[PDB]
Amino acid sequence: LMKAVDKFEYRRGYKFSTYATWWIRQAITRSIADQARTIRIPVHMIETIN
DNA sequence: ATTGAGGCTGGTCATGGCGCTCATAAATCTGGTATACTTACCCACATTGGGGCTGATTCTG
Repeated sequence: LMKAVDKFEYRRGYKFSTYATWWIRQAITRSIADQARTIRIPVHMIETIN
């Protein structure tokens, strides 16, 4: 959310929630793919497994 | 107890598969950005310590 706030633009006329949701979900998924296993697995291989 | 030959001590010449080193390259590993709108989870005992009384000696109106 802080990262999304750092790059939000209000001139487009869209609400902040639509822009912030993408960043929040991307950060959450990246964290899950990074630090949720005892043995680290790369993001591309995690995506292939999914 | 000598001088005439064999077996065995010195080095020749490369030789040959092995190992360390250079370089190429596609597969693997990292960082990055997405714009209709989504807003508060889900058993039974014994002992010591803390907090609320319970008088019981000091002082009071």
